[PDB]
Amino acid sequence: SIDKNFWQGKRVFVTGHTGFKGSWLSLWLTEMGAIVKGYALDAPTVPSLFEIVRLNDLMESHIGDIRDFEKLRSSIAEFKPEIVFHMAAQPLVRLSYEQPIKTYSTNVMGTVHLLETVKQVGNIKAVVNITSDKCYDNREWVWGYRENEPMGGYDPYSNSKGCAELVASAFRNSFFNPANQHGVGLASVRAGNVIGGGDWAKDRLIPDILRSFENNQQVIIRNPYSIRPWQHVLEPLSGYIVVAQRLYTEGAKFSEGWNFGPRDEDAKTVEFIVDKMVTLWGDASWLLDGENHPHHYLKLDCSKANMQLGWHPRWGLTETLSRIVKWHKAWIRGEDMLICSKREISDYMS
Amino acid sequence: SIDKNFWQGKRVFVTGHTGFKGSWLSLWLTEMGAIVKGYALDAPTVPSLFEIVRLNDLMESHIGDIRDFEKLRSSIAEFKPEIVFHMAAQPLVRLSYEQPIKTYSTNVMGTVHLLETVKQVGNIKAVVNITSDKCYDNREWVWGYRENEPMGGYDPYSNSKGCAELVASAFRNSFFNPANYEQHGVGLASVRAGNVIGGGDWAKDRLIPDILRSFENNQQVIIRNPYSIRPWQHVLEPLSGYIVVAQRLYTEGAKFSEGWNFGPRDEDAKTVEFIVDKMVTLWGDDASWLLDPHEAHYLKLDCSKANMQLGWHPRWGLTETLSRIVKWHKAWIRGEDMLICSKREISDYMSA
Amino acid sequence: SIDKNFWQGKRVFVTGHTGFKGSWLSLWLTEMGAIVKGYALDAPTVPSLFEIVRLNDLMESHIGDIRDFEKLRSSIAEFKPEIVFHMAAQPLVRLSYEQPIKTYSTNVMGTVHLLETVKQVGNIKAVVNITSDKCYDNREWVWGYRENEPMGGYDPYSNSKGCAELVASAFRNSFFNPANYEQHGVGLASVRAGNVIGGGDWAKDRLIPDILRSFENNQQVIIRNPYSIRPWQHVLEPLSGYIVVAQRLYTEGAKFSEGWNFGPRDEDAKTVEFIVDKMVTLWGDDASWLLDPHEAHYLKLDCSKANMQLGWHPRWGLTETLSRIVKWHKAWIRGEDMLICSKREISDYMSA
Amino acid sequence: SIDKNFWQGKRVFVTGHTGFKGSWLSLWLTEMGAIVKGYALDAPTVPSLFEIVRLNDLMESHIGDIRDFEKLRSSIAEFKPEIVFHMAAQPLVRLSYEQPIKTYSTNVMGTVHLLETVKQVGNIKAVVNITSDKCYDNREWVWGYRENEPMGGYDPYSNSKGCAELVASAFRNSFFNPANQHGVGLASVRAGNVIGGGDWAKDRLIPDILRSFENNQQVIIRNPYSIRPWQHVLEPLSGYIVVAQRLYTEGAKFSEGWNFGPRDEDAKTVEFIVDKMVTLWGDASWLLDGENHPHHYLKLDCSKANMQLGWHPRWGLTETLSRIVKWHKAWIRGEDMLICSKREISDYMS
Ligand SMILES: Nc1ncnc2c1ncn2[C@@H]1O[C@H](COP(=O)(O)OP(=O)(O)OC[C@H]2O[C@@H](O)[C@H](O)[C@@H]2O)[C@@H](O)[C@H]1O
Ligand SMILES: Nc1ncnc2c1ncn2[C@@H]1O[C@H](COP(=O)(O)OP(=O)(O)OC[C@H]2O[C@@H](O)[C@H](O)[C@@H]2O)[C@@H](O)[C@H]1O
Ligand SMILES: Nc1ncnc2c1ncn2[C@@H]1O[C@H](COP(=O)(O)OP(=O)(O)OC[C@H]2O[C@@H](O)[C@H](O)[C@@H]2O)[C@@H](O)[C@H]1O
Ligand SMILES: Nc1ncnc2c1ncn2[C@@H]1O[C@H](COP(=O)(O)OP(=O)(O)OC[C@H]2O[C@@H](O)[C@H](O)[C@@H]2O)[C@@H](O)[C@H]1O
Ligand SMILES: Nc1ccn([C@@H]2O[C@H](COP(=O)(O)OP(=O)(O)O[C@H]3OC[C@@H](O)[C@H](O)[C@H]3O)[C@@H](O)[C@H]2O)c(=O)n1
Ligand SMILES: Nc1ccn([C@@H]2O[C@H](COP(=O)(O)OP(=O)(O)O[C@H]3OC[C@@H](O)[C@H](O)[C@H]3O)[C@@H](O)[C@H]2O)c(=O)n1
Repeated sequence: SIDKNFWQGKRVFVTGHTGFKGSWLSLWLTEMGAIVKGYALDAPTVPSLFEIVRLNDLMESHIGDIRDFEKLRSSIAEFKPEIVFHMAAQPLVRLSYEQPIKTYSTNVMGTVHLLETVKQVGNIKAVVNITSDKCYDNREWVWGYRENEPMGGYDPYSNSKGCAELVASAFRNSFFNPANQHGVGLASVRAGNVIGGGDWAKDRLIPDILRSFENNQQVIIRNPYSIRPWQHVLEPLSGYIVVAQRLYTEGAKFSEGWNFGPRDEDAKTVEFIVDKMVTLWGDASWLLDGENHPHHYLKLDCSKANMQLGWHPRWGLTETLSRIVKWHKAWIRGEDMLICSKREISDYMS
Repeated sequence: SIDKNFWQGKRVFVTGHTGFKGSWLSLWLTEMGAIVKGYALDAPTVPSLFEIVRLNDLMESHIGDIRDFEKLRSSIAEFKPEIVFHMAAQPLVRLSYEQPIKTYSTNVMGTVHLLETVKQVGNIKAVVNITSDKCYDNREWVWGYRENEPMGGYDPYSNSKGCAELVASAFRNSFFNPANYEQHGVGLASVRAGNVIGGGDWAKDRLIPDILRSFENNQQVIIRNPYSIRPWQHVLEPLSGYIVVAQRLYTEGAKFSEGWNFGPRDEDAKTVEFIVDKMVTLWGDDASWLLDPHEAHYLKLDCSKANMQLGWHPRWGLTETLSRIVKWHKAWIRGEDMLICSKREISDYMSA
Repeated sequence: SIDKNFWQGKRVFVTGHTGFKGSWLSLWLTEMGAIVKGYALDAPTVPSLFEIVRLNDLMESHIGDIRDFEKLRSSIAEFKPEIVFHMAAQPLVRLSYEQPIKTYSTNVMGTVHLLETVKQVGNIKAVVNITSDKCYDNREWVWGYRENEPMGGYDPYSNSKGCAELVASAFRNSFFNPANYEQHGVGLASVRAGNVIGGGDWAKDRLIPDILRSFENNQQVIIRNPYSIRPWQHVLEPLSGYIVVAQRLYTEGAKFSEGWNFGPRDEDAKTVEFIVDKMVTLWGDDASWLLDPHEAHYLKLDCSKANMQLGWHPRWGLTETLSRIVKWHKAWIRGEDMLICSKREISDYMSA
Repeated sequence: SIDKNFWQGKRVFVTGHTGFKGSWLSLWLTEMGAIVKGYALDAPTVPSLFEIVRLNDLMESHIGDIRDFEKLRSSIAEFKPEIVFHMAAQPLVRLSYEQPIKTYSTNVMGTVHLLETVKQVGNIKAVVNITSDKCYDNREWVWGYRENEPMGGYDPYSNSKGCAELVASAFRNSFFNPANQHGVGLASVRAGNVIGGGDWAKDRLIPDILRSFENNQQVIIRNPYSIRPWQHVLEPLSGYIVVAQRLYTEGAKFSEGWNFGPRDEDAKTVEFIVDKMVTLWGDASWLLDGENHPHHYLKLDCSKANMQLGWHPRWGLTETLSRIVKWHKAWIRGEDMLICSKREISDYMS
């Protein structure tokens, strides 16, 4: 499914390469022989996987704002990629509330900017627009969303993603009609609850837990019974890649929306998770706070990807966790993270 | 019904007051005793109703860009309105195809700005967000859309309205939540009108203006899609709907803080051809038309919610409406007093 | 439009011809020159229009049960009709609650029988399956249902129609497939009408009959649900729709072999109260009403498909309709010649 | 999830007990201590699991037609069950075409008959109405149906099931409103592609294959690439039981529709299946015919059951198959099938 030779030598432009996912993706792709260029603001964190693995060496990197159409246009045109991965985004919900303007301009205008650039420039066979599992109108039900369902979003962040999804659709219809020449294939990819090593995001369950353990402090669990479709970073990333390959060779036929996610079977509680974590950590412990600990959850239906891309996730919760834990320790102990990160990909690739 | 007394003295801020809808609204509103402050770019066209009726002299007209947050916020801040009508937009289809970015920035970020501005300023009781009949994902089918259907849009303009709809519901949810109404005091409604036609519209590529211009200049009008259908309606119709909701939001914010369609009666949802044929007839004196980028074929709106829930109904019929547009255009032509004609239409409507 | 010439000489088999709808249909049909054979149980009520207009003497009326397959099949077989209207049913709500089994057997198996009979007999060109406006899952909302919405039904009657709808589409799919049209030659449509009201209906618990009976006997009519809404329409309205489709199915079976709603214009979908108030007025002479098992509150039908696709539109308004029912009832009362009055209404409608 | 003690001593009335599923269910339930009564026509086949395991000994059995309301009413009233499983049905699609009247009267009128009886009689806490995965309006898509989707069915059999589903709904609304006393809890259960030992149905993939092998003849595979949500007979049956328990103790809250099915992950091709079969058989072989062998499939979304009943399937395709094969051999060799059948349940129960 993931063809190395395919990647070998491809001029790939990725927006938002300095962040978590962008860095894992850029790595992989370079690991594979692709000629990458990144366009983003400086690493969103400290530490930052981007830096930790010294990616500016392995790839061309442009620091810039998605909101500068011209600069953005320029940067791409100079490059002439053939493949584009769009991931620059203001990703926090929390923030989304304080900074709605920022969220929207970044998330919606940036998307518009990007597709319009791709449009004006020309010579792009494949664009993979990264949105979110939150783009969907939230019915607060037990069911996993299908790609044909309505967009929305309750908070600014989620809502911004539903808009980005509308944008990609209109761009596709207006400018890259599959039904017709331009040679541009455009897919919007949806996924969430992404976990792995290199995630220095603040107020994130995994990161937290790890910081906690690392600093020997015990963890306060706010809601033990909460369930999420937790998935290793590489899982969705593989979907994106494959999708990119398909868009490339097959075009139009895959120019559409696509959900990436774990098996329902693989859904664990926060409590379960922290427990495993603990065990996994060794050294590690946690506590239940005084808030309300309530007993449905947002999920995606992956039938279309399984079925039409033959895509399937590879690691089970436990494995992923351990791999997460192991990668953290390595880091902490001063191991070469580029290498370990590399093996991580390698392993997933088997 | 519209309440002239409710309007008296009200501080009303209207974005996009320089346009077709804006001008008619501002005129209506000032005529009712309201204190209106507009914020838009210079008149979209020439001629322009704004200019034609000298509205600038009957209101506080401020020239500015919706994309300039800071400037927008200030404008609002200094006036402290109690009511707001957000109508500024790049409202054209074919153009949106040519200028995608300006369309989205204007329509989308402009809405965000306006709503963020409303949030920061405070003491605003009612917010009426004007979107479009094009916000709905178009299934190209025989049925009028319901408020509960999915947002979308094929072209950048349609799609930008779809996004504007999403934006308002997220602001509503996160910041003007009916739950915490007492905490914010904000009523916010998204209003979706049909295809407004009336005397005083110079917009490019629109049907009636197109028609009026050709007729005027003893030329035949060029028809691109004779069998398309739109929810045709006198410009004053949805305006009445907008006004009514503002009234209701003023006192029962929580309750009417949602989406509303304002369109004609189903029988008024005719084809392009029908209109042009009628218009030819209405004009007379040689009038003729002639047959010639993705546009929707069918577009209808189901208005049972406003009918039942707001108890709002349309006043004029398509034919009556066409007749009135003609009369208006000609009067203008003969150099009649348009402010006076325009005032007359509002009054007649109020009587209808 | 209805085609009197198309009708002439046609062998038409009508199940449930003894009823209200049936009688009006049979009358219409024979009046057009058609050769009608009915198959139903004895008149549903007394009085009965069937009896009142002596239809039995103007057609081949056969008394039989839809649940008796063999008997039904035979009846059809011996007549070899070219057209079929399936209207036999236990059509009442409250009753269905009391008699669930008879309701389902009649409505469901009766449809199966009829369709299986049509299959075995052959040479039938058009089949018009009358279901009900109650076939749709009722979401209790402001919107008229579209042909493409889900079937359901809360009570046994509603639900039996939902099942009757499913049955016809499965027969269509499996046995009268548009694909193999040339192989079977069968056109089959499911028609969903509104709430028919007209002179000549004695059905139990129905509104207008209820009203007419009380008025008649200088008593007040007892109203159970004043604010409910139904798609009120003169009985001749949907009939026209049924007739029109049969015409079309006759020659373009494949093409019109689907579901169709036949209802009034949206403005005619008023409440119970409105009707009774109007009726009081129409009747006069002391007329009054008085306020008093699960029934739907709101029920409307979206008819854009028939409007656009069959080009069918309703002729009379609710008020006109109410007026005509009154006139009819009274004439009857004074001992006027009902066949003649009834013939007159059909003619007037044909003129409308 | 399946409580033995619960079952112990329950007066349970099952319609369609002589057939495949009815016999497995009746067994289990008796295995568990329930006092069962069956109401059905004579065994639909030869051999017949019903006979093979000598069920008339283990349970009360009434031979009768579902279409005789009175008799049916009588039979239940005499019994006073507290739990009712409704499974009498004309189950063949093939037949459904030749015998539409039969199918409908049986499938729809029988259902009406049954619910009305339950109604008139009284004293039934739980009714489990067995429909089919085919009750749904078939959208010919990749997605698994949700319980809230529209009913229909293309052929008479499928369509008959969509009607039965409408019937149960109306009965529930009209007569057993959850929202209100009567103490009747009514669930409609949907499932299909049910496989296992004891299935003597003609023109059924598994049965066939087994007959074939058994008679040393080689098998002709019409469509190798076809995919179905194949599941061991006991899988759905467990759902039914549990559902029954819930309806019983909790009532109304579970008075609704429910889908039972396998994990998507567990979807195999006919070819795959026959291969495994072969291997599994030993002795065994097959051939591809001359028809068209084409490359979406009807499936159900089981989120509601997983989530709200905590229900999950237990055996994987392979296992099920083997168990199928093993049970067949046992039979053939003259082993006591009641016993083996018994162990089958026992095993599933672990
Ligand atoms: N205005 C901007 N211009 C350019 N790049 C930007 C801008 N704002 C943010 N970015 C870049 O976007 C990335 C954000 O990365 P993270 O905070 O690590 O978030 P990540 O988990 O990578 O999220 C990427 C985005 O796509 C979805 O996968 C995800 O949910 C999120 O919304 C970084 O490359 C960051 O510099
Ligand atoms: N960036 C901008 N900043 C401020 N005002 C703007 C901007 N872009 C457009 N406007 C203002 O928007 C108005 C547009 O008016 P018209 O072109 O006449 O369009 P109209 O038919 O009045 O549309 C009014 C409103 O109703 C909706 O149907 C339509 O989308 C628009 O939102 C004018 O006052 C114009 O200056
Ligand atoms: N088992 C039966 N066998 C044969 N005919 C039957 C049977 N049950 C009822 N009928 C016939 O059905 C007809 C019912 O007529 P009405 O009670 O007057 O009802 P009407 O208002 O005419 O309904 C006609 C049709 O339109 C639908 O709205 C309604 O459900 C029915 O299908 C009568 O001719 C009656 O004898
Ligand atoms: N008219 C009838 N009256 C009574 N019982 C009947 C009647 N017709 C069929 N049955 C009984 O129904 C059962 C049919 O069993 P099978 O042919 O083995 O089919 P099975 O796989 O058990 O299917 C049961 C039914 O429910 C669903 O699970 C399934 O898809 C099928 O429609 C037997 O008990 C049979 O005697
Ligand atoms: N010469 C011409 C002109 C027009 N036409 C056809 O008439 C119809 C109406 O088009 P317009 O008047 O431009 O209105 P729009 O419906 O695009 O959007 C309008 O109504 C909805 C609002 O939201 C939007 O802002 C406003 O521009 C279309 O099918 C168009 O192709 C034709 O066939 N020949
Ligand atoms: N005294 C009375 C009588 C009636 N009503 C109300 O008037 C409405 C109309 O009821 P009915 O005339 O009985 O018509 P139905 O709509 O039940 O079905 C009818 O129309 C649809 C057809 O399919 C069906 O066969 C036919 O019976 C209901 O809300 C009823 O409760 C009231 O408030 N007081």
